[PDB]
Amino acid sequence: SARNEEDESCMFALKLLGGFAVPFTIKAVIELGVMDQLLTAERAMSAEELVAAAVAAQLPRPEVACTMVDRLLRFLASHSVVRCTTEVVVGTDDATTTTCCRRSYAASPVCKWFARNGVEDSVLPLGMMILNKTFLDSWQNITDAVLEGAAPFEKTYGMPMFEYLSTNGPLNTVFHEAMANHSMIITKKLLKFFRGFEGLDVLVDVGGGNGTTLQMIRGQYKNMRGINYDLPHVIAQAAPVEGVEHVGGSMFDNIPRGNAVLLKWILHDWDDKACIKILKNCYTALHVRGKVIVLEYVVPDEPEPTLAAQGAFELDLTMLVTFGSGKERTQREFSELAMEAGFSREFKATYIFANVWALEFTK
Amino acid sequence: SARNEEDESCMFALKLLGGFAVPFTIKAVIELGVMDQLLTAERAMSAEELVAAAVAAQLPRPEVACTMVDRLLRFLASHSVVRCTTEVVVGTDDATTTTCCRRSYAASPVCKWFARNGVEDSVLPLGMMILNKTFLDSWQNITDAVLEGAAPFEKTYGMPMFEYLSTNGPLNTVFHEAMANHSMIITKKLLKFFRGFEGLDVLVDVGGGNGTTLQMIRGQYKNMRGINYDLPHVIAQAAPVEGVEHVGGSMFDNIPRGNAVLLKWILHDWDDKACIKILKNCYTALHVRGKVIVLEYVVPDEPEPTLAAQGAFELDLTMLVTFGSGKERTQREFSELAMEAGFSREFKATYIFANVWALEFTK
Ligand SMILES: NC(=O)c1ccc[n+]([C@@H]2O[C@H](COP(=O)([O-])OP(=O)(O)OC[C@H]3O[C@@H](n4cnc5c(N)ncnc54)[C@H](O)[C@@H]3O)[C@@H](O)[C@H]2O)c1
Ligand SMILES: NC(=O)c1ccc[n+]([C@@H]2O[C@H](COP(=O)([O-])OP(=O)(O)OC[C@H]3O[C@@H](n4cnc5c(N)ncnc54)[C@H](O)[C@@H]3O)[C@@H](O)[C@H]2O)c1
Ligand SMILES: Oc1ccc(/C=C/c2cc(O)cc(O)c2)cc1
Ligand SMILES: Oc1ccc(/C=C/c2cc(O)cc(O)c2)cc1
Ligand SMILES: [Cl-]
Ligand SMILES: [Cl-]
Ligand SMILES: [Cl-]
Repeated sequence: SARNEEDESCMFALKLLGGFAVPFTIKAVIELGVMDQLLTAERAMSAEELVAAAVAAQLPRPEVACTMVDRLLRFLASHSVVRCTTEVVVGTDDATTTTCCRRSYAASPVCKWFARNGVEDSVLPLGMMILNKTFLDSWQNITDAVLEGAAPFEKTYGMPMFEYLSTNGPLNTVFHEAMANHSMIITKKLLKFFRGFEGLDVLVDVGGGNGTTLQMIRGQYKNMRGINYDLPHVIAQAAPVEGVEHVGGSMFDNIPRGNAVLLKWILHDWDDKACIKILKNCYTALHVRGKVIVLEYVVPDEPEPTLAAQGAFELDLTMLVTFGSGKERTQREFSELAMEAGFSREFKATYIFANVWALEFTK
Repeated sequence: SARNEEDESCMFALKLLGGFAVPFTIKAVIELGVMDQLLTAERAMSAEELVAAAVAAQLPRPEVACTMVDRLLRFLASHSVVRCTTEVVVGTDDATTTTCCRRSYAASPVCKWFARNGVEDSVLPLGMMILNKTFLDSWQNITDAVLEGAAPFEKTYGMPMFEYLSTNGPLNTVFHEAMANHSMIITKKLLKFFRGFEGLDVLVDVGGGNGTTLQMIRGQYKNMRGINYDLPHVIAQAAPVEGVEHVGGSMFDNIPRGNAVLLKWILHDWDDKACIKILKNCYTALHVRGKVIVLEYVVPDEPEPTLAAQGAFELDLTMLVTFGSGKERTQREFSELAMEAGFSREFKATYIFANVWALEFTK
């Protein structure tokens, strides 16, 4: 009992230190093409069967590849990421790590989110960014960054992340593909569950990229016109989109005038002082009865041990790593920034999807 | 609800991809000195108090340091690693990330396992190895290593781990300190929970280092003599230990004669053929009724979703990453190695601590 408490404590400590193993194993199973074979399978498949289906090339050590994949999948099975069944081996099977016993694996429902197909909703492009080595290396440098009051990313690479992307075309692509993926999913869910675009004549999308988000919204709200507001080098590359003015500039200088401003994953990149500048520009830009629509996660008031709360605090540490002073906020924190920027004590919150809320502040 | 099912599924997918954040956060809290302040505190302490207690040097941006630490500990609290209490701030406090509310933190029981200073009951040296950048970087190269049937470490660094350690003095130290730490903990638990040293006249300790393990065992069993059998260059550096003879040699060539041979975390580094060679050298070194004592994890016959099983399969993946063909084994697998090496069909297993079993095979 006391023996067992000591034992359980030590095992929990080791579990806490080893949490990187699941993500890194999933990454390999995806990259090998094995996850996609699980996703299109009609039945449970052995590691040998999955390797044969995923990998076109002749392998130099095919049995060793098979036994390594078996071990990767066994581990994922113990975490319920895949389903496993075990059958007795008749004869010799060198493609299982256990001579006696052959495992076959099937996808769990969660695995659809790892689809490379793209056809239904997947978060694989976002996951490619989450586990990108460039970004992961920053997490090893938190200590020194904290002692300097700096972003771990900047301590690691010597410049802010957004500048770094200008210097690294491949990472720039990873980052933009991740953002576009998350944006597509959230915009679809917004159109299903959120009613705050009703009645709007003009929506200003800050960071609107090539105008795809506005295009999708305008598709549900045919009367609405859009202002796609983004940096000049972005706006330069945007093709014409029906009903949308592409406008270049900086949101710290000015925001175009409209009936609502959309801020999707913008404010969490910035400290309070910077957020108040943005929101003051929103305030001055809006017409009366106008709204800022903020699409962000919302951290709870206290550190609750729920899946949703842990997710929000994990994004907070991602913002800490990436930006230092970027951060996730509580509902109260968002309201306080809004009030500092001049908005009224009128607050709407609508839950959208995957920890994202739509928060609305009104002039 | 199909909506809520889809939402939970997606959040779960993201949780699975992000599991590295907790280990990296724990590493930073340890490195900063904050964890050791939690361990010695008399009461809950704010991030500001903890940074003041942990960091003697003046910081360039001390308020930013404190808010970052607050965010690291808030995340850990959401994972039950520390306890958190929240009190209303009177005045203005800019060393909490939430200006309304100041959190204070206290160690949970698990935190004692992260203690510095080589203290009683810590796995910190082992943890240093677990989260070492050189060793972690191999986990990014699993896909390509599988395709070649190679160890990820060897794919990453261009040679096996044991060879590479010879060329990297800091990493060699990290490795040996980790092994020594785990050995110390397990040896103390053995002396508490394991019977099998009783009646032994001579115990051979393969990989016995400087003879510390045999020294501890002799502490309890005064009439037992020890042979410390390690690589010649390790033996060269071992100071005399009463009742222990230091002997240099390859365990692949032979093993010194004794009443028992101890193999701790040896077999799991090696494939079946290499294990059978070691155990056959053990068999020749023993007389009838001599024993091999194997200290290893034991993986279950099916991938059970337990804390214990997940820990054993995680070590299996560590072996895959480090050695490729090193692996964790089932009880059946260990029995089948012993019988191949000539041992009798006579098998004892005693659970020790932190997933380690003592398995005994008899000649
Ligand atoms: N970061 C801080 O510590 C902090 C604190 C207070 C205020 N600020 C304000 O933020 C500035 C930092 O930015 P900068 O000087 O490089 O200016 P900038 O206008 O070039 O903006 C830099 C970043 O802002 C974002 N951005 C700007 N306009 C945007 C738009 N229309 N759509 C989408 N994203 C847009 C982009 O991500 C870009 O990389 C400070 O100089 C100050 O004005 C910063
Ligand atoms: N896979 C195998 O069967 C295998 C592997 C390596 C060496 N060997 C044989 O061993 C002989 C010597 O070759 P080598 O010098 O390259 O091997 P070695 O003696 O260096 O042994 C290889 C590894 O075994 C471990 N080791 C060896 N003896 C040990 C001991 N007493 N205590 C703890 N760890 C120990 C070390 O990690 C070492 O790096 C050769 O005959 C070789 O073929 C066989
Ligand atoms: O939780 C844990 C995580 C990792 C480890 C590693 C152990 C280990 C043991 C060896 O003999 C060699 C090695 O290179 C690594 C143990 C426990
Ligand atoms: O589960 C998740 C893990 C990581 C992320 C990262 C989001 C993100 C958002 C930004 O606006 C900028 C950025 O650099 C990163 C989101 C979800
Ligand atoms: Cl092969
Ligand atoms: Cl520009
Ligand atoms: Cl400061």
